[PDB]
Amino acid sequence: DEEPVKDTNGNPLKIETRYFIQPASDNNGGGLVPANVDLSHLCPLGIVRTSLPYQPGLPVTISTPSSSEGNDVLTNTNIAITFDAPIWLCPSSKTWTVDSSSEEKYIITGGDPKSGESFFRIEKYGNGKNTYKLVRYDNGEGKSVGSTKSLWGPALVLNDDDDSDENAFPIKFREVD
Amino acid sequence: NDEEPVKDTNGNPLKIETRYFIQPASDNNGGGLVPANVDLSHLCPLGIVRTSLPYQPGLPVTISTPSSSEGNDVLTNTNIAITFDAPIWLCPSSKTWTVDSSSEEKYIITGGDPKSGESFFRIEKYGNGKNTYKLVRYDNGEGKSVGSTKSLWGPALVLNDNAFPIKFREVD
Amino acid sequence: EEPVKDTNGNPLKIETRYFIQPASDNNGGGLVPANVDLSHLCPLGIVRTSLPYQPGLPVTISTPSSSEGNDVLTNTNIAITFDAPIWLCPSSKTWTVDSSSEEKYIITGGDPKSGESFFRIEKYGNGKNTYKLVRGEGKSVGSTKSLWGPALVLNDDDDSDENAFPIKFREVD
Amino acid sequence: DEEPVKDTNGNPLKIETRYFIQPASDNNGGGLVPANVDLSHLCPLGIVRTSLPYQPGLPVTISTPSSSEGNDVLTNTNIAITFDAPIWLCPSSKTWTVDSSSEEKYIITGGDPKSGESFFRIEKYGNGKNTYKLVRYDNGEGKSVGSTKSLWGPALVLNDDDDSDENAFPIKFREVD
Ligand code: CLA
Ligand code: CLA
Ligand code: CLA
Ligand code: CLA
Repeated sequence: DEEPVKDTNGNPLKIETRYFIQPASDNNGGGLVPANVDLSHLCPLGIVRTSLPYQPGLPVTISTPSSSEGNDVLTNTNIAITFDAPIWLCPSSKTWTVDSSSEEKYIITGGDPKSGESFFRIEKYGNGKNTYKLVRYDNGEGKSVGSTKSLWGPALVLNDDDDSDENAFPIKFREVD
Repeated sequence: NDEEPVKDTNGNPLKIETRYFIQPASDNNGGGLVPANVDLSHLCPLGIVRTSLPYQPGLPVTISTPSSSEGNDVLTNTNIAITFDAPIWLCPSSKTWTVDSSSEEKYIITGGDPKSGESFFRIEKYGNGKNTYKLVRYDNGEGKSVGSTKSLWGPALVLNDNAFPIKFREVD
Repeated sequence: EEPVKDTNGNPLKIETRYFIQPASDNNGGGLVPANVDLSHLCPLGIVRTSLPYQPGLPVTISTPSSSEGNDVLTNTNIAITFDAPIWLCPSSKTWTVDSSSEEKYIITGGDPKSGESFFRIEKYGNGKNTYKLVRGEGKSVGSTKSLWGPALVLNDDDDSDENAFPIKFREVD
Repeated sequence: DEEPVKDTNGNPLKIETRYFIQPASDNNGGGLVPANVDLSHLCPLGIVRTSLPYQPGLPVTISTPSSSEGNDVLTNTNIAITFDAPIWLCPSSKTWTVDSSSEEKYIITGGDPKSGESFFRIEKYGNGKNTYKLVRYDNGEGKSVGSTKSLWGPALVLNDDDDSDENAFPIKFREVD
């Protein structure tokens, strides 16, 4: 719970800083971007892995509840992920959160920055360096963020647990300058 | 006062909780009024636009009467609420018309509370044409009528800061 | 070769706007242009709208033969073309079978004068003014689940009204 | 002419090589991408400067009609530009050409890289290193590629002249590793 998260260059992640959250896994597409999960709703937005190979993803900024790391972002700690964008087609926030009414638990936008529903934790994934997985604790239980088939491709969804990395969607943080 | 029954294209009095297409008075170009984005900055909520396809009737609405319980006739000059009727909705808000108070155009949009003063309009006779009306809203004192402006897909209803004449066509 | 009839029992005339509407148990409305998948926006497929009161997009009918008056008779090569004041794709509003793909989607952009877009309208079941499309005449037009909903597709080597998409024509005015 | 076109790293451009064609005028946006120019047609596609800050643009590969200078690309020489993508929503080709039928003379996709109607010329552009501009040839006169306001943003159009860089949309080429 004390090992600071690092970007693709091995440097410590910092808040108020832009990063591309890119799949560490299957290198046959691009980064994570907003997109609707299905044709039932266009808002709020889900999180997909773009199929276009050199599209980096839409940048995010990592926020922190209590000044206890100055600007640093530590592992197994409460953080909030917010897409950074000059344009937003939905009347809700860009902060990540979970769709509880979704009977599939898609990771969606619209979450509240300071609220606890938008809380996620970054854990080390497997053994690759600077590689991680995301995990949320809805009501005490720990579940890792995975992915599932959606309209536009694989969309981030909450798994039933965090017992093993097997179902986790591995990610890396690439600094945007 | 003055409060007479609003009538549909067949001259029949309007009934609450009944589907009607709201269509522009003159059957010139386009079809009925439908939900559509007004610009490229937002998908939701939705504006009210006249479709340019000539045989599209428009998306039906139901009318509810806020301040009244007096039979099932909709009357002119009486607060009423307008709600689109559809089996599906792509936005995370209601199908009720209201005013986009915070837009320099005062677009009429979806997502209002059918029981809040925000979503109340009054139907008044328009010009000569029989069974022709206009929608009017009161910020409270003085009333402004619903007109239109050009938007992404076509004319979009806006609160006039002439009115956009409409008629009601019973569904089926 | 008896006349195809609309919902009023009137025979269809060529170059007259008609709504093609699903002659079956009714969840949705008429046939309209829509994209079949996320791989292409153009050309367009034929999809049944899920909205209750959407008539469908209008279509006109044309005949390769020019000696049967203006009557659109059953079992006679005809060309179905969407009628609209605007079109967002480079090709034609005429229906045709996507020669190549799996489900042989019926698509837009055909040549009303080419035999590539000729269809046949024939009686469907022992009903009233209910038909189907076939393609001299042998493959029946059925449907299959697509992006927006049922999309028209040509069926394999069969015409029996078991896997055919039931339709009625409603005159527009 | 004989001089080589250089990418952002000052290296010579090569054929069959993916590059991002990025605007050199501002930092108020991202690279060049396919987008429809107006609501009248979805296909073919125009070339628009995306407003999203970190979108690099959709890669393009450069081709030479002639089988002369191997895989080299030199200024003042005839070349065709073609988008590179595993997905394409329009029937037509990914090759750039001029829409001679529009009053705006929008640069659109669907051209024939082998036909002279898709050929363009990369020439130097005023201030800054490795900065260029594109010019097309009517017959005897050159017309630089500029841009005009379109539905989704600045769209490339064929200018009137090439008397100055004044109305030319400057670009640079960034190799897509
Ligand atoms: C509100 C609805 C919404 C929807 C529908 C989408 C949908 C999509 N976005 Mg997201 N996005 C949104 C809001 C939305 N976005 C917002 C508010 C932002 C902040 C501005 C972004 C930022 C963003 C980024 C940074 C990226 C995406 C990308 C994508 C695409 C990912 C799948 C893919 O790789 O296909 C492969 C790609 C294609 C088939 C070409 C897509 C062309 C798009 C731009 C327009 C399509 C137009 C038209 C409506 C076609 C759909 C028809 C419909 C019937 C299916 C997908 C089309 C990624 C992408 O690939 O963009 C091009 C990407 O890199 N989006
Ligand atoms: C979520 C956002 C949303 C948006 C973007 C729209 C947008 C639109 N709607 Mg509304 N609608 C919505 C939600 C939405 N709708 C909901 C929730 C309902 C209830 C279920 C409806 C019910 C509805 C009806 C009943 C009707 C409309 C119609 C229309 C069109 C009116 C303008 C016109 O006449 O063009 C003329 C038509 C065209 C140019 C062809 C239509 C093309 C559409 C289907 C797709 C465009 C997407 C394209 C691939 C990407 C380009 C996007 C552009 C901004 C660059 C316009 C495209 C009218 C229409 O004509 O529909 C076809 C109409 O009759 N809508
Ligand atoms: C070029 C691409 C294209 C595409 C993708 C579509 C797609 C669609 N059309 Mg078709 N259409 C087109 C061209 C196109 N059209 C042309 C050129 C014409 C002639 C002008 C028409 C005429 C037409 C008619 C007359 C009708 C359709 C309708 C429909 C809808 C049928 C499914 C349904 O019942 O949902 C029900 C409706 C909804 C789920 C809400 C959708 C509202 C539409 C208007 C806009 C959606 C925009 C949204 C932001 C797209 C993003 C998707 C995301 C995955 C990227 C579907 C959305 C039917 C319809 O229901 O229209 C509303 C209908 O009646 N279209
Ligand atoms: C077929 C029609 C088509 C159309 C309509 C577009 C349209 C667009 N493309 Mg292009 N594109 C296409 C085909 C198409 N594309 C193809 C075949 C490819 C190769 C696969 C691409 C590859 C591509 C790339 C690589 C990129 C684009 C981008 C964009 C956007 C640039 C403007 C901008 O900066 O907005 C700023 C962004 C927004 C307003 C939010 C993005 C919304 C997108 C994802 C969906 C829009 C559909 C929406 C439901 C309907 C409109 C609603 C209205 C209220 C806005 C614009 C939305 C750029 C972009 O910004 O992508 C996200 C970009 O980087 N496109």
